[PDB]
Amino acid sequence: MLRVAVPNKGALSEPATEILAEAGYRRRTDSKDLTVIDPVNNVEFFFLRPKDIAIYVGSGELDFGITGRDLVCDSGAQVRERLALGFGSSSFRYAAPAGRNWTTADLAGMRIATAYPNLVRKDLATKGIEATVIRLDGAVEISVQLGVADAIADVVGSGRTLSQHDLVAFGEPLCDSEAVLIERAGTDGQDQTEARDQLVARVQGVVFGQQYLMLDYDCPRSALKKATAITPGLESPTIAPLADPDWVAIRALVPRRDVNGIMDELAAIGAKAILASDIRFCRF
Amino acid sequence: MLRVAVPNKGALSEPATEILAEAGYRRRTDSKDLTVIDPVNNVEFFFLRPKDIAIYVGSGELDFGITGRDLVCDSGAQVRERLALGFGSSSFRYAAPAGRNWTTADLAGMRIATAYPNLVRKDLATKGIEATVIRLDGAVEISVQLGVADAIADVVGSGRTLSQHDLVAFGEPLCDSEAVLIERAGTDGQDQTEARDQLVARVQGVVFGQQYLMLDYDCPRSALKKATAITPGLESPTIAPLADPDWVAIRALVPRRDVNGIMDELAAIGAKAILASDIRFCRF
Amino acid sequence: MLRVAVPNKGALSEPATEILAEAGYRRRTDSKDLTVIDPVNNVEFFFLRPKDIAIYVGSGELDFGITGRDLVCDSGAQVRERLALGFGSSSFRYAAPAGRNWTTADLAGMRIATAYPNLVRKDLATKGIEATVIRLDGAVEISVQLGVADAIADVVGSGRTLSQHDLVAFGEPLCDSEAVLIERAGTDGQDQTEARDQLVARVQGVVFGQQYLMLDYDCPRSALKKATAITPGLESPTIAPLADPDWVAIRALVPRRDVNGIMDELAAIGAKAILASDIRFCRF
Amino acid sequence: MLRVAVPNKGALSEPATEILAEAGYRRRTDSKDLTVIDPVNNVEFFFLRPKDIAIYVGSGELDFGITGRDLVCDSGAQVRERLALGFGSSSFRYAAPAGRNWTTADLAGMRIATAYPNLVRKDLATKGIEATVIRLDGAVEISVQLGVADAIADVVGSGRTLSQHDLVAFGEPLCDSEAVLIERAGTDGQDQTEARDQLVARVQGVVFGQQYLMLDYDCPRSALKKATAITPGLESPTIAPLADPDWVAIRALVPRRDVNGIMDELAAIGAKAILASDIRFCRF
Amino acid sequence: MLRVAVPNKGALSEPATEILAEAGYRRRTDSKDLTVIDPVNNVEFFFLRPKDIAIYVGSGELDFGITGRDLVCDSGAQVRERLALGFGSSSFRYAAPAGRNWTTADLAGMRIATAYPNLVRKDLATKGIEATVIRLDGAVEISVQLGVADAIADVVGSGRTLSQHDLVAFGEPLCDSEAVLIERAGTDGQDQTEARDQLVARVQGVVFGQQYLMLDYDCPRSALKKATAITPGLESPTIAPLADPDWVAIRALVPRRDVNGIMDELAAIGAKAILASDIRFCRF
Amino acid sequence: MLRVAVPNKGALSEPATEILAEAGYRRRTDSKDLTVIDPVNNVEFFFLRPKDIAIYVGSGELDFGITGRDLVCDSGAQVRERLALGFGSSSFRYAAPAGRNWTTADLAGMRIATAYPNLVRKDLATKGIEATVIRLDGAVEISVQLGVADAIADVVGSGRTLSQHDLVAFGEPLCDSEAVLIERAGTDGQDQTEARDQLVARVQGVVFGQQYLMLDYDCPRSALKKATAITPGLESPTIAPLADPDWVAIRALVPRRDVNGIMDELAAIGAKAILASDIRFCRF
Ligand SMILES: N[C@@H](Cc1cccs1)C(=O)O
Ligand SMILES: N[C@@H](Cc1cccs1)C(=O)O
Ligand SMILES: N[C@@H](Cc1cccs1)C(=O)O
Ligand SMILES: N[C@@H](Cc1cccs1)C(=O)O
Ligand SMILES: N[C@@H](Cc1cccs1)C(=O)O
Ligand SMILES: N[C@@H](Cc1cccs1)C(=O)O
Repeated sequence: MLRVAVPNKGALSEPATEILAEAGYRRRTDSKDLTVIDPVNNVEFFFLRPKDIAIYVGSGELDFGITGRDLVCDSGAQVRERLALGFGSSSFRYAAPAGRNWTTADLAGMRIATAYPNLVRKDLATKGIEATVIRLDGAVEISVQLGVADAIADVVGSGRTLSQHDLVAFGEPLCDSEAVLIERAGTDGQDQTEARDQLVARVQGVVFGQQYLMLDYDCPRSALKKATAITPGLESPTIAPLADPDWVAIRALVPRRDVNGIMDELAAIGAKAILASDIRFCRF
Repeated sequence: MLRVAVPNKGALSEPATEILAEAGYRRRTDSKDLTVIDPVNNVEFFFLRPKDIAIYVGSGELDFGITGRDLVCDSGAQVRERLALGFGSSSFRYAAPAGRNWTTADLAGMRIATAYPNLVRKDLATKGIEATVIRLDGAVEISVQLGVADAIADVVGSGRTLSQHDLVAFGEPLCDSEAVLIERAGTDGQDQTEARDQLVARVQGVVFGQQYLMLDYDCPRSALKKATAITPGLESPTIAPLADPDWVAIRALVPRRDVNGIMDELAAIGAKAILASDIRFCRF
Repeated sequence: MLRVAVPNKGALSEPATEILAEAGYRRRTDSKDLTVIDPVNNVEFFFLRPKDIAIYVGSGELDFGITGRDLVCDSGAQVRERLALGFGSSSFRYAAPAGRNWTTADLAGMRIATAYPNLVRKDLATKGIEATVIRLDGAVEISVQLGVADAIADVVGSGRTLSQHDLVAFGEPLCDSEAVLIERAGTDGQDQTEARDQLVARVQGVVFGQQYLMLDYDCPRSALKKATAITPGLESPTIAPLADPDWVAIRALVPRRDVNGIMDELAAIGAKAILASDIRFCRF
Repeated sequence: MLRVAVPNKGALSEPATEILAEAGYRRRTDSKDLTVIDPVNNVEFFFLRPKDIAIYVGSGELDFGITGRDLVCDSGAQVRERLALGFGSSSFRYAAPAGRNWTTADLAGMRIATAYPNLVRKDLATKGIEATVIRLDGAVEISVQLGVADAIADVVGSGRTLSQHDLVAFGEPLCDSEAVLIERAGTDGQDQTEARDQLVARVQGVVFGQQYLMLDYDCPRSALKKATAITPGLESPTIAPLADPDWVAIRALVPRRDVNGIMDELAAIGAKAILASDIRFCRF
Repeated sequence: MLRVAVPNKGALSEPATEILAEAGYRRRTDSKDLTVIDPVNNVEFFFLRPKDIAIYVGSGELDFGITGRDLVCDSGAQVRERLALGFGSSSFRYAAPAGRNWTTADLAGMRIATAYPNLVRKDLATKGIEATVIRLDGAVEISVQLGVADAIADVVGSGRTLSQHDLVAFGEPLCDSEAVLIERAGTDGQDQTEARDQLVARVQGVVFGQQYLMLDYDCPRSALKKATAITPGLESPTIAPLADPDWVAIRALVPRRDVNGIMDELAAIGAKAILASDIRFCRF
Repeated sequence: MLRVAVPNKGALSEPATEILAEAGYRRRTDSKDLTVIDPVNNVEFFFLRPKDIAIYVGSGELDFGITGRDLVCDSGAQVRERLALGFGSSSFRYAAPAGRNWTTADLAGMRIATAYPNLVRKDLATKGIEATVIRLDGAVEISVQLGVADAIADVVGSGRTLSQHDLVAFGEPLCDSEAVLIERAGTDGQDQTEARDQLVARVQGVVFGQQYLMLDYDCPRSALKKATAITPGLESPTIAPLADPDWVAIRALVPRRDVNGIMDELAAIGAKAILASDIRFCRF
């Protein structure tokens, strides 16, 4: 029996449930209750505060959790990062009032406000800089105008929040906010390592599969050799006859980021009825 | 022209609309209005109180409805149950205050509170027990603490509601709450039996299809005979060549409940890029 | 870099975002913010008032927009209508109090209230009729009871709003409300015509694809010739062997509106496990 | 320690809590939890389904409840109606399809649908009429169009629901829906009758007080005798000097329904700065 | 029977209903339905689109309405403004991109976007300036960035919307947005002028009363002459004895804007227990 | 110009705004924006995270804030507590799994989870106990079941959260959660101490006033001496004649907690029409 922590609120909550459903796990009946038991797969899901999930995996009885990479950095927990999940990512920056030409060495001896004080203290220490790091609960950008800090450190999305408070980012970026699957650092026994590997393999099937689309298209046999070079697939394109003996249908996986270039090439050699559909799971 | 009753509220409402959409019927424009007309399919949908749907089908002009099995038991209506739909299911139990070792024969001469008094009276009568059944509108669990009843009878989900009021279930379970497609018990004419059968066949396509996934995978020709035995499909696996002449692609339906065992077997004999995707409709 | 206007509210807003996602464009992170930048595809999306989108495309810097056809008629903007999108459609009618036998020539010299005064004035002028057209902001049906107009002109959905105010429609219908992709009437340069055509082709892939389903079914080789005539596909049916040498699997696109007739024919000649699945994109 | 049932939902819920607050009882912290304990006043409040409150008072351990008069009629409970509360009132009528000249004797042998079957059966029996009364859970007006009943019986607010389904009311009105304070029919002991009377007196202070306004106005001593006859107050007007020796200020309770006529009379005899303010509690 | 138009949505809707309730009119049962009938006071209330209310009063059958002053300016309706209501007020300004030193004469021949085109055209014409005024449905501030206009004209609240789009206001302010009670310009008959005056007098009682507070305080008789000069009241302070013969209690209306200065003066001469309470109605 | 921090969310937010409105300060226009400027009173209000308000007052530029007493204890800020506000109060307890007879000395060397780690560490240190205090973001009660802690420390409301997780409180209570007005520990200048004192006096007027009701009643002159002893008021009862020379009206403040006992005594000596009304402000 495995126990998995899922964010119960915020930007990571819906895509975390979506990726667990695509891996075949029982979805949450309604947002009211806070555990979901999966008797088929032998897993229990707990819906917890996002900033706490790393502590529950690192110090508690949870085998796995989904949370942001910056929250793992800030927590001090000793856990394994098994997979980057492909959502929630955003840079983490220092920032200070615009029009002042701020640089990293200006931070020495200043007051820096953040919701991630352990992350920031470790970053400054590696760069050999000492400063006063002030813990806040959230929404730190207003703290400069209000006189609590000289500068801030926060997740920056597209700069809306920095711009709306006349702040500009500077310095090297810190630990980012991409969603990750984390695992407790342990060994336990043999009959537990197997059950753990099964979950990682299933989540990995979604993480990998979601990078591709299936192309299906009708192709003249005369353009077949060209078509095969344009869509070589993960192993090799599938080729099946049509009723019309001068034609075939071809099936091949293609990366989502390549799809529009690929289709233009196929049209130019005679391909017709080019279909593209989402992949939600693929065990390579 | 057919008339179909759909629950307008509660746990059955969204999955009932979802199953009707997957059968190809026009979905509700917005939750405000309470009828949807489908000119293409020649069907009108009425969104009604769930506890009333069995009476509208049994005594009214509706040909079909979707409702819970326990609500059909409680209604006294004479209707046909054509399909179990695969959602909404939960046990229906007697319960009484914890720590008292309650048994079914303890009910004789007691006061029993329930929102389903006809269901409970028929159940007691079959077991040869007489008691005072008190009709309540809902949320019956608090009625013991408040002195209206000695015991209750209700849908139990996972026991959250029983536990939160210090109640424990006992006795044989009663008529459960699984969602069902019900039909009016009739004959009408010939030109009406045909239109009725068409709807049942389409809903059945969803009920059956939703139990499977399509597996698509690349396989070495040397492991082909093993692969065929692992995924025999509904009739027989589809086999198509790849461009690489030492390989094929195989397509076969597999039950959702078997999928993870199946994939492990395929990987161990050489299969690569194992894809799995939802089936939403299949006419066997 | 292209700029595209999307309705931010109302009946057109969700299906407009859905069609842009199926064409492969980055979906809106949350309904709070009002621009979404797509660095991959090199497009910026602006979420604007629906009644204003035609003016932003016609007079502003936007290359494209999605809006209702009646709003383009009312705006006076000079834009190209490139695609009808297949949603949001509804008739646009004159209406007047029930039980009075109203005809178009009764409008001469009357007061007509509408939220689309330019559309109505142009319609009357073409028919050679003069009247006083009163601009209102919305919900015009109550304006007769309240004495501001003798008749109205409005989008009629199914007549709920007309019926609920005792109004009946008359006369030839006006410019309807179907959703359309509009483009700025221009030429600009060469490197801009190409980027524009790419977007139209991708949206067209969704508009075309969404009219079909993929049928997949197992078929005896003895019924193969009949099967090919029943599902001829967009080019020609795909045919692949099963493991069982007396059988094949057939794949063919079929129009959604034909699907249930088609499947009945296939069952009657021996076809088994008839699958149907949505198409979300097809470049013909 | 007293126990009081308050509707947890619907049209009676907010004004019931408002009247209990004005009587000085602790208000509900938030709509989530379902009991509120008042240690000061020694009362516990339970927030229950409105249709069940009469059964909890009549058969359970609750001393008091607030509910509709029609729900008491339908419940069959033996409880005392102590106060009419002055809100929630509406007529209860039979109704049948418009344009048919329906009368009470037309009900004999017909099918009548209602959410209050015990109320309706008792009403028919008193009039010497037999019919088939069909219990429905709610929203009964659509049941005629759908073929379950020939006529209905329901609370009619202003006829919106009857009109929107082409129904017209007929016959003598039944038990109405005015909110009432009900009490368990009992005697218990001496130390319980006292605590019960205290609550009734406090609620009665609100019910009585809310029928009046306090008038405060400056008046010339020459118009004093006229003023006293216009506002005689509950006992006699209060009269106090102003600094200016030719003037006084007068205070008197006046019924809300009389206030505007009263003020016009006072202005016409010289009164100035006529103030009116709500009364929320008055023990006569 | 009078008919009154109330905004059904937006910033004016709640304070408009609040002022009508304090004048003693029946409040809206729930936001669903769109008329409220007051049989006691013989008035019917219609809840309409705010931008349309001036047209319903000016051209329709409504006797009164509550709307913004700028909406009356933009409508072209001929109505009487009877009372300024004391809420909703905000300036109406031209604005253009920051850092450009814009002045009113820069508008000549430019494109100006606004939701109030008739208001703006009349303002420009009075100043002897010609320009192209572009009607938009709302949210006009983004129209400069998007290339539809050179400048805008809009209600400015505190400049949040101008600042968030890098716009700065210039020129003389236009017709503002303060809420007003408007009346149809007419004469009708005698028995209608009376009913109209009654409503204006009652609303005026709230508009006037809401500018004051009632002060009630205990005062030594030795400081009485000073106290009378500090709070002279609307006519003259009320003076009543306390039980203690060296003391009195004084009651006087004071303007809300003066209250804190007044109380400081009273404390310094010996006044104790200084009470202040809201006035909701006063007929002077 | 003063700056005041108000909680923007949670249980303290609405009563904090209510108490500031009753002191005469401008209320927040809508929950969207996060500052409100009061030009009349010369105060700016900032709506901030509750757990941060003590840091903004202690280290920032804010003169005042409203927050919980436990949050001041946990923050380490050096601020003055000027007033207890009379809402939000609740005990703060240690707790551990039920049925184990837990005592304070059992905490030594254990793991204790809390959202208020500084408060808990200082409490343990004063009692001479060492333990491992684990910071969590919220909802700490589940942390025992999940293996992160042996015991917890949290605000307990009525024990719902402890009971729902099978925890029981033990030991002496810690710093509680009552709402307080806090002030920055400073001196600044002379012209700033005055403006600060004015705000404290106005909030104190609400805190004091809200503990009383005004009684107004008609009394026979023969029962006057008894009446004066029953309601002596804050200074002495107000006495005014009625028109009827055998009667007077009496006005006196009485504590809310005494009111029902007082009224019973007044009725028994002949008092009639006993009115009671809320006090929202009183400067003693
Ligand atoms: N044969 C193609 C498509 C696939 C069929 C089955 C799995 S992948 C490929 O390898 O990409
Ligand atoms: N031939 C495979 C897969 C299918 C293709 C078409 C329908 S089912 C089977 O029977 O399971
Ligand atoms: N060959 C079939 C099905 C398709 C396969 C690939 C594209 S369309 C057809 O043309 O309809
Ligand atoms: N004396 C007046 C007003 C009141 C003063 C106190 C109670 S009622 C009356 O009897 O109406
Ligand atoms: N006599 C005082 C207070 C009032 C008593 C009644 C009306 S106004 C004044 O004129 O202000
Ligand atoms: N004179 C009474 C009532 C009051 C009148 C004015 C202030 S307090 C008292 O001191 O309680």
